[PDB]
Amino acid sequence: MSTYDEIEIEDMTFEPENQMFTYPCPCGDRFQIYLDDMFEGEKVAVCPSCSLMIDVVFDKEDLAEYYEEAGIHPPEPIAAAA
Ligand SMILES: [Zn+2]
Repeated sequence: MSTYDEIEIEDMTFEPENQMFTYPCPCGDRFQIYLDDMFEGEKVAVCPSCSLMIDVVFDKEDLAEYYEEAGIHPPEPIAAAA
C-alpha cells in the first residue's frame, strides 16, 4: 500500500476552481491531489470510493504557474528569477 503509479503533473487534470489536480477514475469519483499539500512537499492523489493512491510528479515552476491560474494567495518565490 504505497504509491506505485506516478503521473506527471501535466497529465493530471487541474481544476483551478477547486485549487487541486484530479485524475479520471472509474469507481464513482476521481483521484484528488491538493495543491496545498503539494506545496508542503507531498505529492500523491487519492481517490474516494475506490480508495486508490498514486504519486504525482510536480515542479516548482508548475506550482507557481497554477497558483496564479487557480487564483490562490501569492506563494513564496522559488530560487529561479532572471
Ligand atoms: Zn476511484
